[PDB]
Amino acid sequence: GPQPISRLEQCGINANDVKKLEEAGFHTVEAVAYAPKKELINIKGISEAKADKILAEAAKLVPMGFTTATEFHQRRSEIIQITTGSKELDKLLQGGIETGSITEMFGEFRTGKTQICHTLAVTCQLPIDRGGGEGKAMYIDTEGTFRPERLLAVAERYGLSGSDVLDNVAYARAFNTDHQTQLLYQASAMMVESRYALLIVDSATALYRTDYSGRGELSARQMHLARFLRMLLRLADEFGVAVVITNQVVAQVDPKKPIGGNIIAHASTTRLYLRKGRGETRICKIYDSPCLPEAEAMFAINADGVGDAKD
Amino acid sequence: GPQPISRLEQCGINANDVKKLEEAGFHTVEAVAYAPKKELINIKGISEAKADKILAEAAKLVPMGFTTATEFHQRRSEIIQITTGSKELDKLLQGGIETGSITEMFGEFRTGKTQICHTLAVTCQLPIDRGGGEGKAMYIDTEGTFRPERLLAVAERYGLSGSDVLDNVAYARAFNTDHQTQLLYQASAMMVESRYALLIVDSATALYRTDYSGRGELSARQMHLARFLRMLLRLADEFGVAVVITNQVVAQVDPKKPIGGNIIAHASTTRLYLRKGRGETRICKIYDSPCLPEAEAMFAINADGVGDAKD
Amino acid sequence: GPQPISRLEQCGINANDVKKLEEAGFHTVEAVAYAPKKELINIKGISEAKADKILAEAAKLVPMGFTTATEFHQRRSEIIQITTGSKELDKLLQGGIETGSITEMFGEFRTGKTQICHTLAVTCQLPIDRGGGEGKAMYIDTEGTFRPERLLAVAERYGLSGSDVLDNVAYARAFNTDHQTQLLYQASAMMVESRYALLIVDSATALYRTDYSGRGELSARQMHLARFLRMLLRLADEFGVAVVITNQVVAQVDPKKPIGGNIIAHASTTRLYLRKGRGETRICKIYDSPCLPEAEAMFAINADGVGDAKD
Amino acid sequence: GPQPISRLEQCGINANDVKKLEEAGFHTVEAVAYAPKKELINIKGISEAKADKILAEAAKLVPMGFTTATEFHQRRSEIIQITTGSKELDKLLQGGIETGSITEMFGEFRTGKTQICHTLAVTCQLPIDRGGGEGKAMYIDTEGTFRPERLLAVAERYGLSGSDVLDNVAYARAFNTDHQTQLLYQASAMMVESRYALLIVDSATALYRTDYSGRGELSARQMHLARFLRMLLRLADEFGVAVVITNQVVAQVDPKKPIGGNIIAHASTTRLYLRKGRGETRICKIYDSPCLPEAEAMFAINADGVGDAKD
Amino acid sequence: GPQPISRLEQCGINANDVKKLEEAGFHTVEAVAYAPKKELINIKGISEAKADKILAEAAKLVPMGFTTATEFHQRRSEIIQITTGSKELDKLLQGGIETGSITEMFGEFRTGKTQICHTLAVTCQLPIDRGGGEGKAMYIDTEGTFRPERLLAVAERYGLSGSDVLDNVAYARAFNTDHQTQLLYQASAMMVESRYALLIVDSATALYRTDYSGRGELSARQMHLARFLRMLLRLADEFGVAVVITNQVVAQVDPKKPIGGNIIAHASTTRLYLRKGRGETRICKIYDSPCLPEAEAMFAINADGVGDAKD
Amino acid sequence: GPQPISRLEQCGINANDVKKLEEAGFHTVEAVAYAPKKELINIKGISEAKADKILAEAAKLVPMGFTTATEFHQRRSEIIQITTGSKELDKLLQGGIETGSITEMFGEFRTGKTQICHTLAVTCQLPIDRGGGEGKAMYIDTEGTFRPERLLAVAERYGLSGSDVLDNVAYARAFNTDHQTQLLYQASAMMVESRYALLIVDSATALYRTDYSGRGELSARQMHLARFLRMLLRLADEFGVAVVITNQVVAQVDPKKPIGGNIIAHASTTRLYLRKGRGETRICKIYDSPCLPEAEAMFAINADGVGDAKD
DNA sequence: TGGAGGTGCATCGAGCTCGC
DNA sequence: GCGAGCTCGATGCACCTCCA
Ligand SMILES: Nc1ncnc2c1ncn2[C@@H]1O[C@H](COP(=O)(O)OP(=O)(O)OP(=O)(O)O)[C@@H](O)[C@H]1O
Ligand SMILES: Nc1ncnc2c1ncn2[C@@H]1O[C@H](COP(=O)(O)OP(=O)(O)OP(=O)(O)O)[C@@H](O)[C@H]1O
Ligand SMILES: Nc1ncnc2c1ncn2[C@@H]1O[C@H](COP(=O)(O)OP(=O)(O)OP(=O)(O)O)[C@@H](O)[C@H]1O
Ligand SMILES: Nc1ncnc2c1ncn2[C@@H]1O[C@H](COP(=O)(O)OP(=O)(O)OP(=O)(O)O)[C@@H](O)[C@H]1O
Ligand SMILES: [Ca+2]
Ligand SMILES: [Ca+2]
Ligand SMILES: [Ca+2]
Ligand SMILES: [Ca+2]
Ligand SMILES: [Ca+2]
Ligand SMILES: [Ca+2]
Ligand SMILES: [Ca+2]
Ligand SMILES: [Ca+2]
Ligand SMILES: [Ca+2]
Ligand SMILES: [Ca+2]
Ligand SMILES: [Ca+2]
Ligand SMILES: [Ca+2]
Repeated sequence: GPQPISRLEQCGINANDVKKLEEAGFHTVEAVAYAPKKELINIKGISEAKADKILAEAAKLVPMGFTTATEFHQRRSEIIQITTGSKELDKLLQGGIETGSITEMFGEFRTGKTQICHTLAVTCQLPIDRGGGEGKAMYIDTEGTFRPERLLAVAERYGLSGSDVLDNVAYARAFNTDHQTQLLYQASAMMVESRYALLIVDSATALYRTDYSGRGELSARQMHLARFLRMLLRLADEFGVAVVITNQVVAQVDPKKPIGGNIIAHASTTRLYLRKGRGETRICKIYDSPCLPEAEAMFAINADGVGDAKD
Repeated sequence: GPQPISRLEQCGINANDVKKLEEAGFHTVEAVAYAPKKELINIKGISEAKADKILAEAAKLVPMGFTTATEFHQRRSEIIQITTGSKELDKLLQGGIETGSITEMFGEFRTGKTQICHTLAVTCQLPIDRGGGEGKAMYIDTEGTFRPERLLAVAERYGLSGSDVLDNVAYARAFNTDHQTQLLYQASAMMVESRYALLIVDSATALYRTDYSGRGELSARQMHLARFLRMLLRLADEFGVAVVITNQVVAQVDPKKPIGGNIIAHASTTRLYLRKGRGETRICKIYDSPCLPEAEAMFAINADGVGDAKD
Repeated sequence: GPQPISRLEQCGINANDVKKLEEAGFHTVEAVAYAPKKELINIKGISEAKADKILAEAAKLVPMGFTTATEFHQRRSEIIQITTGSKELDKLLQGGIETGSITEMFGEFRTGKTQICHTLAVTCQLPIDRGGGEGKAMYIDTEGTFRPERLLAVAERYGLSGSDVLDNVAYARAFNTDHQTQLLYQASAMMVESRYALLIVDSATALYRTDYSGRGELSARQMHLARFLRMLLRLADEFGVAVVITNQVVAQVDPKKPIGGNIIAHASTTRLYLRKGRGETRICKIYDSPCLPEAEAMFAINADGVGDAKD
Repeated sequence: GPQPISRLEQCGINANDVKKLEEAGFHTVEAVAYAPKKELINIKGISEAKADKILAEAAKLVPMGFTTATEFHQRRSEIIQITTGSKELDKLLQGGIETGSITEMFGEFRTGKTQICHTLAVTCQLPIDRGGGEGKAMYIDTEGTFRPERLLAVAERYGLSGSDVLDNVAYARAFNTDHQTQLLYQASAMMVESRYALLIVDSATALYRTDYSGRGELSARQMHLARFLRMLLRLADEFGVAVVITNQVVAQVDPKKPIGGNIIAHASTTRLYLRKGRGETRICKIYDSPCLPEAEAMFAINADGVGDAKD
Repeated sequence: GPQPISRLEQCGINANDVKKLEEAGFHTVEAVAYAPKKELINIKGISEAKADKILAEAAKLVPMGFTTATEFHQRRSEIIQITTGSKELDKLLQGGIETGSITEMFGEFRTGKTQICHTLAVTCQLPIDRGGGEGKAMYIDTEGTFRPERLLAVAERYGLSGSDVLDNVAYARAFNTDHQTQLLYQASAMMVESRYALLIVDSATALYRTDYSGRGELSARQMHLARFLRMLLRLADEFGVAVVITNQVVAQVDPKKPIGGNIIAHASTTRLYLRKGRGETRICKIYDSPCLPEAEAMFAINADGVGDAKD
Repeated sequence: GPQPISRLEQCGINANDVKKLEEAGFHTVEAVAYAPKKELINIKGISEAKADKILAEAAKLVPMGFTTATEFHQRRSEIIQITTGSKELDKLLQGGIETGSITEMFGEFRTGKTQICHTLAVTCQLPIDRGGGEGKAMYIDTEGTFRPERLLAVAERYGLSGSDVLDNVAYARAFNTDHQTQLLYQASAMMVESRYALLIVDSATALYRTDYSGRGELSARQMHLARFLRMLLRLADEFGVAVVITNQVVAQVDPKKPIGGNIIAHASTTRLYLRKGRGETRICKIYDSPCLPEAEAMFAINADGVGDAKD
């Protein structure tokens, strides 16, 4: 997919400058074409004279102009949709989780956010014709609730070898919000060498709830969170992966809305509101989407991952 | 297990700065690697220049990058599971109370929350092959309901010398929520010198119900509680201990949910709902877990701690 | 026992600030050590700068850190247990009413709640070797059912001079729930000058049943009751007295549970359920306790207080 | 006895505010001292600032602190006990009906509840040395069964002038439960101008049996009844009158208990169970009391009120 | 006597609201003054704002406060007592059947309950000086045992024109318990236009014995019966009529008590127990009364109604 | 006479609901007007909303309000009285057996109860001017003692064609008490199509003596019997038939009273006590009646039914 | 530049004779 | 001249701030 940053050295850029770009987090020509002038001036060995030269060269390698809605409609027909393991959720999402966008799943506790992320971490490795993305999975966990035993159960359901499923899931544990963002720079490096199909941040806001406390730190909290969601969108456009983040809820005391404020509400393309039903059954509702009508669907958390209820 | 903070003085940090870290609550290199930039700037003799130097040095001592799910699945096979004294609860928990996570036990009065905490305080000292954790226990009591006589009864059941069992249980009585948190900083110091296997906070929310009263203080209450649960998670990752907190219930008037709100619901990895059965028998239900199916099991409070019912 | 608050003026606190503490209800160094930052900021002439200075000084006078369960087991062997006048209840309670905790006695009418409180008000003045507490008694009555003639009958049974027994029983009549709480601040002042062994609130919930009426006031009712039970626990830790509260019942229409809800159920360390037997005989059952098995015992209300049945 | 509310205008309260208190039912300084903050905020022209000022001023006029059981034992020796006309009932009650408390008389029909209330309405006017209370009587009838002809017969027995006996009995007929409570506010006004010794509510629960019907209204019924019994206790503490209420029975179908539930059982200090004997003779039994042993006594309904049986 | 409800429209109530009251069964100002807030909220076009306005206006038209027993003794001297046709029963009842109260007559079959009700239905039309009530009679029959031929025989005895006696007896046949109560609302309407002196319900409990069968319906039976007896008491206070109800007996198998339970025993002011003597002679006994001693009297059922025995 | 239930479909009721009423036993508008709300809720396809609509519509078709005793005296002059075949019994009953009421005939064996029922079954078919009812007869026999040969003998006495007399007597044999009641629902259906004048239940209590045995089943026995007698009264008001039931006797061992207890004694309007005289002559005595004096009369059982004795 | 759930209450209603 | 036991049903209640 994306073009390696080494193509800039052929097009008239010194390899010493390309090295300076890679240490700033740019491992692809697209990542440079998508960056403003500011993000290149901040690098040490890069001046404004080298910036326009770098951007001009990257601009003719990546198409960054106007195009017809007809052409864009053809490219969106080839977008992959990853099955959620539930036949009912796939009808609600009209195919499954969409790559190249940020999908947010929120709900109270035990609503299935970590279980959907575990099912997706396996179903993203299925062939395209089986509803997968035919790529690896990367799981950034911020709570310590990542259980490879759940992956092995989903892998048994689809007849995949559990040993190979675990080998194609990159796992990282974030311990603060700075580490959570620093993990994304390493994610860009890994998405260049091997093909990934899914990026999970579970949860994307849990650490923001305590690294920044009180209204006095509310602004800096939302600024840092907004930068985090921008690099996620960047990873989605750069590598065409599906970004699935998990969010937490808060009570309205004045009946539960997701945390993160307006930053995460605007940034998330699709938002899924998970609520508990009866027993193991749970209800997902389209809370926000550009193309999906507001509807509900009922799924279940079985011993083999997310699936459909028995009745 | 965890590496002492003194290893930073070898790696290029002034011992005067390490002293300043230890007075802020950092007694391990992991505790520094897991902390953001903010928590280090707040210390007096630490500037931003020393912060990145401190974090960079701690970052190469602790692995804080990506890894395969296969490697993580091997480390989770070595996790210890502490027996609850009941053969039925151990099947429900598929082994017992899991270290490195926060387990919440809630229920109405006399449901056995303090009795399970007393049984765990002894069974955490058993050898690994007997279902224990082979370490000391630390009991933070916020109600005054800690009874060493119950420990001696559990110790007689497992053939341990009651005099040595009491010597391996550190006990503290918290009197307010500020003291409850201040006790955790002393807990980190004690977990460095000797090996602990279990940390009990009974109850973790009782003092929040009255130190903060009314909706006008609801936000500050949940903020303080959220910070408390973060340092608990920190103690679990730093020292690999099992954190077992106890929670209280409230009636729904509109049939009893645990207090603490969404903060403690999201933070708790496993939640056990204890309800009363017949006589001395009581029923535990998996209320939340990443890997455990929602099921019930019946245990009993006998004269020798928590065990199985006679029938 | 407890250290007078005047010891803070020696340790570096201005006597004008100590005066401001005493008008807020703090008459002992322990009462200040046990209080959070919030309760000190609310006092007028106390700022945050004086708060940490006050708390730091009080923290080195009162041990508020960790200790071994062995040391705590020695201190609990010296705890006093006050005889209930009945040889059968003392076996059920394994000694009698325990000091330093809150014991709740509930039941329907005429079940003996006021009679046990009258027997305890005398037996708390016996020497330790006779089953007493060797201290005064304080009786907060909220119904007007305090009868010194019953004290004189219990005093004749134990050979005490009735004139001195009545002189060692402080009596107050509470008329509303605000007065009931305001009476506890005067109780702390009186527990400093002379040694008390027992504090009776009969009944602790009767006035809450009518000062707050309906579900619309249910929250404020339980908040006020919870604050009341916290200052009771404070009086028990500060002065090591036995707190014996009396509770009322309500019918389950859907066969009688105590009122007060989950607030008083969690707060009470020991709960005794009194029910009527035959004639003058009545049955007490351990309804909740950290160390006592659920069992029953039969006592009697004779002409000389609570005692054992004739058969 | 009680101090008029006009004493507050001398102590620093505006007479316009005192007027606002009197229209809320407060005609005595004691009635204000005994009221919580809530009952004063509900009055229109009273804010929280005026509330504490009103309560603080009333608090130094009425002793509302601790006292010795010795002092309380002296005040209870001066309590008046009103003769019931029967020499046998006076031995059972150890003197007669006690002022300052609520006495409940219940039984099936024709058991003598209305006849005892008629005898008491006359004997409460006797001099103290003859067993009376030396005050007027107030009779709140809720059934229409008040017969002044019975008062004239009791008056002839004690040699009192029947014309003056009827002049010292205030009579009111209540038609619903709201009217029954509204009558107590007028009772407080009348107890200030002239001295009363007895307040009769016959029957206190008859109208509750039909103004509130079914389990769906059971809660509101018991709430309203509980408020009624609180204002009765208030009238007993404020004016030191004897409150004698009459209650009805219900069959246990599963052998007759009084109606009203646990509300009236806890609130009543003394409960007398009247049952029919032979002919005109009837049996009273102490059903509940703080100081009276459970015993029985036989009385008779003669042509001159309640008296002793011929044999 | 009673004031028409139209007087409220003069005192500041909209005639549309008065119309809404009349369709709820309120045809008199007294009927509104005697009703609680609840009974007015249940009407459709009546809100709480209109309720207090309606009750306040009705409260100053009807005296509903305290009064002296002397004044009440004068009003009870003017109460009418209706002759029972028997000189012996009138001495037993000290005048006859008393208006403004509920008199219950019970006994086994053929004991004369329907015959006394037929004699009363005529004697209530006699002038006052002849022992009557000088008003019409209303006879609610629930058995079909109403015989105008018996009225004509009683009318011949007192020299009244039988054609006019039958014109002054309103007759209704009730077929179920709902119809029995619905008939009382029409009774209130008829008591406003013309003056009535007597209301007969024969029998008041016969239909309750079969519309509600078994213990499973016992509660609803007694609730419905209690509401019926309340509207009877209301008709007695509103219109000053004599309410004479008839009751049935049941055998004690463990020697015959009246049915209806404690509801009808408490509600009935006077209860007459009729038993069979010799031949046509029968014995009435005062079974319950506020002012009448328990005594017996012998009457007879002759060809001209209830009278005295020949010997 | 009675209006068919089909008139409700014209007045605004769905014919599907009318069908549901007819399967519950309601075949006439009167039967619905006479039923309470409860009896309509028990039907499946009938809700409370349809109940009031059904009852309101039936209420304006049947007059169910008050009326004058004069009007009721005219309707009772048109009541039919069926001759008993004996000139002496007709003078005792002042005309004969009265329609629209329940007449009970009891006595020991061979006293003529079954013979009077056979004579009535024929004389009820005579023209009105001959002392009959001009309608059919329905005979519910519970013993097997129905003999059409006795009807033919009575038919010969009155000159009726025996073949037509037997065609106008509907006969049913009841085998248990449930069947005895189930037969009455079919009786209501048959009374709608053709006009009946008499309903005989011989005997109404014989099967109750053995379907329910012992005191343990006494309550359920009397409940079932009471329901049976209510549907009989319903058939009498609905169709204006004469209900003649037969009862059995029991010895008083402590000289023979009828069985059935107080249920059948109250329910029966008229009770005839038959005793044996000399030879074929027997004596009937008015045992209970609203309008008939207690007197005796002598009749005879001849070869042609019940008649007068020869002397 | 959004953030944070809390808290139980209230009992009622009697019915049904049988067997020399 | 004396001994005999069994029977269940029902429901509705609201209010509470503060945060750099
Ligand atoms: N093997 C299993 N079989 C069935 N159900 C399971 C299994 N493992 C976990 N569950 C259930 O999955 C549910 C959802 O848990 P999950 O980890 O998805 O919660 P969550 O939404 O991430 O919550 P939180 O906010 O606490 O992190 C839990 O209720 C748990 O009982
Ligand atoms: N003058 C009198 N002489 C003797 N006995 C009388 C006299 N007046 C009333 N009694 C008796 O007093 C008894 C008790 O009646 P009372 O009014 O006290 O009943 P009660 O307990 O209030 O009943 P209820 O629940 O029906 O109101 C009755 O049995 C009545 O016969
Ligand atoms: N004209 C009359 N002359 C004499 N006695 C008569 C006359 N009419 C009726 N009686 C008698 O009146 C008595 C009482 O009958 P009544 O109708 O009053 O009974 P009851 O108490 O209502 O009975 P039940 O419970 O059956 O309805 C009967 O015994 C009857 O014989
Ligand atoms: N054809 C007849 N001629 C004369 N007498 C007859 C004739 N048939 C029957 N009897 C007499 O009629 C009398 C009454 O019998 P019946 O059937 O009426 O009794 P019963 O009261 O129903 O008795 P049981 O309680 O036994 O059923 C009997 O004594 C019988 O001898
Ligand atoms: Ca999770
Ligand atoms: Ca506990
Ligand atoms: Ca959780
Ligand atoms: Ca008490
Ligand atoms: Ca407790
Ligand atoms: Ca009475
Ligand atoms: Ca009481
Ligand atoms: Ca009758
Ligand atoms: Ca009565
Ligand atoms: Ca026979
Ligand atoms: Ca027969
Ligand atoms: Ca009858």
